[PDB]
This record gives sequence, C-alpha cells and structure tokens, in this order.
Amino acid sequence: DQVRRCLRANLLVLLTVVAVVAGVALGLGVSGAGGALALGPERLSAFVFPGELLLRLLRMIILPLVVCSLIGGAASLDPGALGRLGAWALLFFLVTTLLASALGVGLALALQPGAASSKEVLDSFLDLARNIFPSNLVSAAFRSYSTTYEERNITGTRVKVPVGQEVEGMNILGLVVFAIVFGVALRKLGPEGELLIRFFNSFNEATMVLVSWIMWYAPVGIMFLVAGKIVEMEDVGLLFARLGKYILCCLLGHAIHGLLVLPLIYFLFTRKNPYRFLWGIVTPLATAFGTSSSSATLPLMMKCVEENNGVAKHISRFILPIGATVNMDGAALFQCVAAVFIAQLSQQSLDFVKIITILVTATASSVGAAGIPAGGVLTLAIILEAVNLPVDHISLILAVDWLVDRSRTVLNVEGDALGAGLLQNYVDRT
Amino acid sequence: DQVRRCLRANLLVLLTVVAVVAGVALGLGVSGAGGALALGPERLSAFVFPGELLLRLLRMIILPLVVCSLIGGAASLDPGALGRLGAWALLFFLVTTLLASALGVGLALALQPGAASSKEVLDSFLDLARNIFPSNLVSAAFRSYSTTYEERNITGTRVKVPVGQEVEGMNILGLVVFAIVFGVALRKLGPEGELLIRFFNSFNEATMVLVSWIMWYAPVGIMFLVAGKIVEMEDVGLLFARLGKYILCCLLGHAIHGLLVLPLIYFLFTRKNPYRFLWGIVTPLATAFGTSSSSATLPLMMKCVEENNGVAKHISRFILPIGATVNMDGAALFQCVAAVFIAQLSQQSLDFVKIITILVTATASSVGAAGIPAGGVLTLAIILEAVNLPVDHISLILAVDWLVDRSRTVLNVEGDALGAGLLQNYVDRT
Amino acid sequence: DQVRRCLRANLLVLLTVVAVVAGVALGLGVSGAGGALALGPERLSAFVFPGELLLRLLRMIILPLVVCSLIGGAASLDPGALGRLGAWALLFFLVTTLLASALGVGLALALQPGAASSKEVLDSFLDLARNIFPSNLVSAAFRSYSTTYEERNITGTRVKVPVGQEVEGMNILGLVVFAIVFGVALRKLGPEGELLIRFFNSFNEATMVLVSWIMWYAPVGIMFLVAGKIVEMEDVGLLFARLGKYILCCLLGHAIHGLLVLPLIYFLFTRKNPYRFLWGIVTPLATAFGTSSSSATLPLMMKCVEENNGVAKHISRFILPIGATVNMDGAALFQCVAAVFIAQLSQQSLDFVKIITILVTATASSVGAAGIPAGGVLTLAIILEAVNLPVDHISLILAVDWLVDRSRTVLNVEGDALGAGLLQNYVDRT
Repeated sequence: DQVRRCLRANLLVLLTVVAVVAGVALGLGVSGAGGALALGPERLSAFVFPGELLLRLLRMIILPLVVCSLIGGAASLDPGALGRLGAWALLFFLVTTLLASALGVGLALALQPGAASSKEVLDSFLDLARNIFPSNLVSAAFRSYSTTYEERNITGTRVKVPVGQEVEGMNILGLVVFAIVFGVALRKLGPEGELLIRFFNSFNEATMVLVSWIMWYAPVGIMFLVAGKIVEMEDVGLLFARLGKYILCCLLGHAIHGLLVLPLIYFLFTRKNPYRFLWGIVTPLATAFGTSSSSATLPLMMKCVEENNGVAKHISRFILPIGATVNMDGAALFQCVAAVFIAQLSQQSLDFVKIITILVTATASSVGAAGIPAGGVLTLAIILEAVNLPVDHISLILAVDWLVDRSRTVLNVEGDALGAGLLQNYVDRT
Repeated sequence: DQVRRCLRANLLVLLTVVAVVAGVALGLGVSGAGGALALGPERLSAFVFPGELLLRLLRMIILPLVVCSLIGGAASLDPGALGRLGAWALLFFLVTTLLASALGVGLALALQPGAASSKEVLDSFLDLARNIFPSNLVSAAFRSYSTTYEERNITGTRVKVPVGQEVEGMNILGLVVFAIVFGVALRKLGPEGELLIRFFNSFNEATMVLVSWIMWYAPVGIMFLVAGKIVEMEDVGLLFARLGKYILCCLLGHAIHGLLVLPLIYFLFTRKNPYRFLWGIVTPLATAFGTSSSSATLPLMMKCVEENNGVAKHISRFILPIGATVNMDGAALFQCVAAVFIAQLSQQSLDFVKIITILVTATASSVGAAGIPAGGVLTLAIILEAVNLPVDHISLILAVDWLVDRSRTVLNVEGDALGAGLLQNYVDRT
Repeated sequence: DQVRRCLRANLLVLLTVVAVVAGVALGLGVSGAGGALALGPERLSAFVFPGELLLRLLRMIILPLVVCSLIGGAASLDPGALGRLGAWALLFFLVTTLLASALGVGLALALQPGAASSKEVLDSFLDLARNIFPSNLVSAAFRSYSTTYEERNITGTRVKVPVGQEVEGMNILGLVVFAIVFGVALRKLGPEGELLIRFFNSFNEATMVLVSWIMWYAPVGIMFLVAGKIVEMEDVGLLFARLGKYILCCLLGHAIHGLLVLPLIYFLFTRKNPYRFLWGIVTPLATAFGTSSSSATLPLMMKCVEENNGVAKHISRFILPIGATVNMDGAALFQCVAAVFIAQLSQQSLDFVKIITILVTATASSVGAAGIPAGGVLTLAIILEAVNLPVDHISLILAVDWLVDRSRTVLNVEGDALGAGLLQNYVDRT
C-alpha cells in the first residue's frame, strides 16, 4: 500500500500519540478505583517507573548538552563581524523576547490556571547572585546555593541570621553564564582556541544522537508518565478544565503579543499602520498556520516582505534568515507561560527572584531548541530543572503542544517580519 | 653473570613475590601476639597504611580508565563492517561468557568457601535501574543511588514507604552504560567524531603509564596489605583452608566449564564427538598450560585447528585472532568466582540483584584486561568497587593468582577453539 | 593632553588604588559608628557582598587554572633534553626556594605578627597522605579528606578511635600531584599525547582571559572587601600596626635571605667573597629596585654577570633566562610569610602538617605566577584555599604589595645571579 511512506517518515509522532491515547486510558481504568486496586502506593511506585526513567535520562543528557552547546554558541557569535546595522536587530530581538516572556508570565500569573481547588527574605538576590558565579565548576554540576537562617540569640532572645550552604540539585543558571563566558573567551583567544571549539562543537553532535535515542524511548515513558500523573490527581473533570484554561491562556497570550506588542513597537517607532503591513503579509502567515514550520515558510516570507512594503533588499537576505532561528518569540512565550502553569499546578510558591530566573534563563534559551525538533519540551525541562521545579508534569504539556504550537509558529515569523518592517527606517530616518 | 638478564626482564613479579613472602612473615611475627604488641588498633591504623594508599591510587585510576577505555572500545566496534557470519561468533562469545560466569557464581555459592566459622525488598530492581541511568554525570562519578524506607504512618501505625536518595561511592555500573552509549554515538556520528575518538583513545594510553607506575609501587603496598590482613583475621590454620577451598573451587569450576559446557554447546549443535576434537587439539593446550600466554599460543593454536578437524580456513584468520582478546571465558569465571568468595569471606549479604550486577559488569569487562598485563586483578578491583565490596582482600587473591592462572589460560583458548570447531557448519548446514 | 597615554596604559593599577583609597575611607566612615548604623549584621551581609562575589569568581577560576596549567607545565619539562649541567641548576633553585620558604615561615612564626591582642593527633600525616592521592578525581575537585574521632568504648569506657570521611572544600594539594603526574605521563607517552597537550595548553589561555576579566572586575570587589574587613576589626590604630609589623617582617626576611643564605651557599661552596661579587653586580640590582620588573632587568643582568666575575659564557644564555621565571625566591618567601600572617591574624591554629602543606604547595607554585601579572595575589589565594584558610583577608595584602614588592623583585634576580656565580666551578672544580 501507500501506508509504508506515511509510517516510516512520520513515525515518532504517531508513536507518541498512540502512546498518550493509551496513557490516558490506562490511568482512567485504574483511576476508576480510588488510586488503590490492591496496592496503593507500593505497586504504584513501580507502576510509575519508566516515566521516571525517562526523566533520569533527560537530566543526565541536559547537563552536557547545555554546557557544550552554549560553548559552541558563544564561540560562534562575532558582533564585530556582524555589522552595527545588524546589531540593532539583535537588540530588538532580545528586547521583544524579554517583553513577550514578561507579559506571558504576567498574564499567566494574573489568570493563575491550575490552582483552582520556606520563608526566605528579600535578600535572595544575594543567593541568586552567588548562584550565578559558583564556587567551583564540579560542585556546580550537581548542587546549587541556598541560605538557611539560624539564631545566634545575640541582642535579645532570637535573631534571624542567615548561614550559607550548598543544597542539592544543580544550577543550570549558574552554569550557562560560565559556558557563555567560556565561549566568548574562546572567541577572544582566537587561533589557539580552534582545537577547543572543534572539540566542544563536536561534543554537541555527540549528544544530539543521544537525545534522538531518548526521543525514540520517549513514547512508553510519556505514556506511563501521564498514566501515573492522572491517577495521582484523581480529578479528570477538573484537570481537563485546568489544561483547557492553560491552553486558552497561552494562546491568547500569543494573540495579544502578536496583535498589540509588536504593533506597539511598530507604531511607536514607525508611526505607520501595522495592520496594513500585516494585511500585506497575510499569506506566509497563512502557510505558517498551515504547515507549522519556521524553516520552510522562510522563502515565501522573505519574498512576501519584499513585495508588500518593500524592505531594504539585503537585510531580507541577512536578518530574516538568521532571525528565524534566534527570535523565537512564541516559543519563549510558551515556555515561560507553561512553567508558571506547572508551578501554579503544584503550588511551588513562586518567589519574585524565581520569576526572574524563569524569565532570563528561558529568554536566553529561546535561541536554542531549533536544532532539536522537539526542543520546545526539552528546553522546558531545562528551565524546570534550573529552578528545581517538578519536571513530572511535562507529559501534560507535551500532550497538547500541537494545539498551541499551530499558533506558536506564526509568532516566530511575525516578530522578525515586523523587525524587517522596522529597520528600513534606520537607513532613511537614521 | 647471567643474573642481569633474568632480573630486569622479569622484575616486577620477582618484586611482588619477595614482597608477599615477607608480608606473610611480618604478619606472622606480629600475629604471634594477639593483634596488640603495645598499641592495638592505633599503631595498626598506621601499620596498615601503604596498602590503603595503593587502594587510594587504584580507585582514582579506575575512574578515568573505565570511562575513556570503554569510549575507545565502543567507538571501535563496527557490527556493520564485521560480517553476519562473524556476528554469530560474537553472540556465541557473549553467551558462553555469561554461561561461564553464571555457573561460576552458582558453584561458588553452592560450596560457599570462606564463610566457615539492611533489609531491602524485592524492589531493588528499580534502584538498580535508576542506578543504571544516573541523574547527572558528575554526581555519577562518586556516588550511587539507594532507597531507604521511612514511615508516613498513614493507614495504620507504621508503613514501610521508600524515600530515595544518593549514597556515597560511585557506580561504575551506571557509568559504563553511558560510556558505551557514548562510543556507539561517536560511531554513528562518523567523521565529526574523529577528534573526540582521537582524544579519548589517547587518554587511555595516558593512563596505561599510570597503572604501570602503580604496578611499580604495588609490591610494598601488597606486602603491607596482606600483613595487615592476616593480623586482622588471627586464624592462619583456617585462612589457609579458606584460600585452598577457594582455589580448588575456582579450578574445578574451570574444569567443569571446559569439560562439560563447551562440550554441551558442541554436542547440542554439532552432534559430533567433542573429545575427538580436543584429542586433536591437545598440543596447543599443552603449550598454553606450559607458557600461560594467550598471545604466543595463538599461532600454534590456529595452525593446529586447521590440521585436525579442518576449519573454514579464513575464520581461523578472522575469528580466532580476535576471539583470543574478546572471549576470555576463564578470566571472567575467575573474577565472578573470586568476588563472591570475598563477599562470602566478609559476610556482605549478597542480594540477588548484587549477583546480577556482579554477573553482567564482570561479563562486559571480560573483553578488557588484555592490554593491562595484570588486568585480572585490576578488573577484579573494578567489579569490587562497582558493588561497594571491600577491595581490601585483593592481596590474597593476587597472592595465589599464579596457581589458578596456569589453568585459567587454557579456558580462554579452549572457548574460541571450540567456537572455530562450531561455526564451520554454518556454511555447510546453514 | 598627555593624560591619555598614562591613563589607558596603566589603568587597572590606578583603578585599584583609587578603589582602595575609598575602601579605607568608606569603612572608616561607617566604622565611626560601632559596626551598626541602623542594621548591624543584616545590611552588612549585603554591604560586604561584591568582594565575596570576587572570591566566588576566584575559586571557580582557580580550579581549571591549576589543573590545566600544571598539566601544561609538567608536559613541557624534559630533564633528558636539558643537560645534567643544567639539572644541578634546577636542584639549586628548588633547594633555595625551599630554604627561603622555610626561613620565612620560621621568622614569621617567631615574630608572630597580627596576633597581638579541633584536637587532631600527630597522625594527621596519614590524613595528609591520603589527601595527596585522592579517592576519585571528581570528588577531589570540591572536597578533601579529614578523620574525626569517635568512641567504640572497647577496653574501658572511652577510646579515641578515628573514623575517616571526606569534608567539604577541595584539595588543590591533592590535585596538583595528579596533574603533575599526568603531565609527566603525557611526556612519557610522546607522540600520541600531542593532541592532549595541545588541548590542555590551549585550555590555559582560555582561562588567562578569564583572570584578565576578573582582574578588570577586581577594583570594586577589593574596595568593598577591605571596607567590610576594616569595619569588622573595629581597630584601626592596631590593624595599621599589625600590617606594619607584617610588612617589616617580610621585608627583613627578604633582607636576611638575600644577605646571608645565598651568601651561605656561596661561601660554603665557592669559599670566595660574596660581597665582592655583589659589589660587582650592584647596578642591575639598582635597576631591579628601580623598575621592579624581572623581565626587562634580565639583559642588563646577563651582561653584568659576564663582565664582573666572568661566568661560563653560555649558561648566562642558558640558566639565567630560564632561571628568572623558575627561581622566584622572593615571591615564594612573600607567599609563605603572608599566608602565615593571615592565619596568625585569624587564629586558624596551625598544625605542623599545615606548615608542611603551606611550604611545599607554595614552593611548587613559585615557578608559576609569572604569566599572570598579578600572580602574586592569585597564587596566594591558591595556597590559602589549599589549606581552607580565609581568603577574605587578601585585600590587605594586596593593599601593600607594592611597598614590599619593590624589595621582592631584587631577590628573584639575586638568587639566579648567585647561581650563575656558583656553577662556574663545576666545569673547573668538577
């Protein structure tokens, strides 16, 4: 038949959807009883197991991935050899990614989906800053910093005085700064650093096969993961509603971002109608919402932005190819919204500095996740394990990533499309 | 004289035998008193010391050795470029190594030598499986996983519920799987992995000199080690008997393996007389029991297996050279028997999953220990420290490795000799 | 003006002196009140902070620096290809560095500056020796060994019996031996080690830019460091006196070393007047006390030692260039005196084995600190963190390193100058 073509080509996505349709079914069948058929937590602790094995594979693969990939991505950057006219594009990409992430965490905090049913002082900024630059780069790979208070009982009966120590679970946040500074150092070293860069970049592809094989294992892990998850909550008529509120929340966040904020930076700078520009460029968005692929939509988008509202004719070949892989605004929006939704689902007591380190770490990792096909879930697990949040809920987000991803794709092309529709004045207005 | 020739050539073995003949003597002289001449444990804790220093050198050298050597030994394997006719030879080598190790642990458990004078449930398989794929590859280098039980006191007064944490002492077992998957990944990456393979293989010879120098230090360490060991037991008329029972046990295990099990796989597949084949190939076994060297006996063995019972004339040049360094059945037999003998000598309470991880880890490390001349003791220390067993008793095994090694050599050539006498039917019977 | 020339060229030293002149001033202004304006320890724990951030950067940079630099400095050494006539120069350099360090710790212990206002037995040598060769090279990067005593209560009521465990804070001392043996192993491996040496040496320059940038950050860190330090002591009329006693102590140690000990090894071997030799070579010392630079003073010194007291005419081109970067006697003197002064200032209870590991570790690191311009403070922080001493007091030593460094420079040229004035007899007297 023709079934062999559509089987082997798109196999892993069919495997994970046929795994998750049973994972909801098996968890439904054992959730018909109240979490205990014959062994309540005992057989459950082994019934939940291969999803936990999948997370065990994911943590040991997200250590070397982030350190070697950010070394290879911070040695590659050459701001001197990229043009000041191109540098303002990077500035715009960074500020709109920060803006998208900020508004997304703001709206997800405002609606607070999922929540429907350690006293640390303001001086956690010192703990976060000490966690940025760690004590040594081996204890930084498995344990981060944390200050607990004791009582010296001086000047009265009690005094809340902080002692400082290192608690378990790594700091990716404190490691990405060292790897980025290492890549910048390898650039500034120059020709002696060629061997180290050819080492570390080759180390990255020596782990892309590893995450490829973990992706091959991923269906049975995600099936057992979501099965143990829905037998844990014991509320299907509410978890459906929590997931739907989260989905609607992040899609309307995508909508209000792409419909007001990029229009805000348009009209605040160009003072021309953004709606006429978008009405000019409807059809590559009509294929981005068709295919959901930022790679294949790029030639039609580059051809369209030159015809309607004629751009500077070279940045369409310069900033628009490179902007598709660096300004993924909707993906950063999705990751910052979804991680706050898990914390509001598990009641993890968000400090404001936890909001800052879920902002900036997921912001800098927006430029990644492009070589990895399912990098949106991988980077989400990265920023979950950077704040010691439960990665256990990632199956539910990966259960419904398609329905929101169809809308997430168009933000990532709308951003750099409007950036192409913005910097044409900087040779005119200057 | 002629003494300078036989001194410098074979020097280290003369050094360790003249060290161990004094180590039994000094421990005898201080064991004439009951473990306390003038300071019982106090001066003893410094009298025992340089053997513990030798073990301190051995652990810090067996970390990088196993990770870099298994990377260099899992990048080298090419099953696609080795032939399906050659692949069944690898299958046979693996199954006879597993069979030899299984029967050896079975018989050493059955006789239980040395023993003459933490309640963990069946769910340790999850602990072992989580210990296979670790959380991160830096905490995997010094500490493994272990689940302890506490009491939530829910549904009654007490409930044995497992919490999970990471206890000290590394998991080589959890590290060899990552290094092997890394080498396979470097193969599947191809030409970008050339720099990483030339890194990691060069790292191996950057530690073979290290174990050469630790071997140079080894005589005084093993002398003080066995001296502190025999003053610890305070029973020489029994420890002699325990060692003799162990020696007789492993040599008869070698005997029953090479006399029935390889005949079993012969007669079950060929249905021809194995004794006539062995009577044909007596004389290379007569030199293997002469010289005790698998390298030098290989040309005579390859010439002999073609004359008597004429083999397929090319696999003798293909599977018989490579089988001498990969199918070391008797060495794996020795390591799995000797490690169980130490645990039965120290009462280390063997779980069945400890039997599984002393089976399979020592099975996969049978292919090693060939470039290292005294690799039989090194791999034994590896599989002892992979299960947190006391490495302290390794002097007694290295005291008598010669007497059993004379018989251990002939198993390693008898195995692939009978494998050459087996796969000739697969072009005839097919 | 001409101010732009003297600004950009010597900028960092002007930055750190204008930072330290305010750091004494701000700490003076807040020390006018008794350590508490409105928040005693609470705002102080954040007021002290960026100096602690500077130390946080320094520890994570002194791990990879010492391991890669000593690999690159132990692979470079070739005693076979350096001449036995040149090897006695290395022997003399090592013994005069050990002698200078020994006399410096002796005199600094004898005067005991700064002190004006854990019972471990003699068996710490076993703890130090186990700390030399660690258990594994990942736990050796963040935690060292330490034996605590408990009571088995056997043979009486109590018995002080040592248990052994690993306590936090790395052992550089146990790591430098592994890196040095690794570099020697890479030499003895030869042409397969070329890739590893070109890796590790390139890794060194990939951290010299890192310590360059930490040096750029260093002024505000040292200002806040000394400001929090002088508000801690609350005694300026004594800390001035403690610092002056320390300065006078180390400068007179330099004086008595260069005026008696190198004359002692002169007259004990040559039996000629050392004062006539020094009166011959006054003027390169007059420029070394002028410029304070061992690099630029070397041609004038090499020309001067040949004219007055005519040396062997080739070792002046052989041992005198290489001796300027390996025999830094005064720097090792300074580091061993200053570290004992901190321990006598903080009452850190010096064991004799702590004197041994502050002797030998700082002795072997005298050959370093030459490529780093402010390597005298960096190596001081290294040998402070090798013995878990407080690095917190390093601002006061770096506050006054100039006043003693002016005298420290002449020892480093006086040593190898007198060594050139010594080995000329070994072709004459032989």
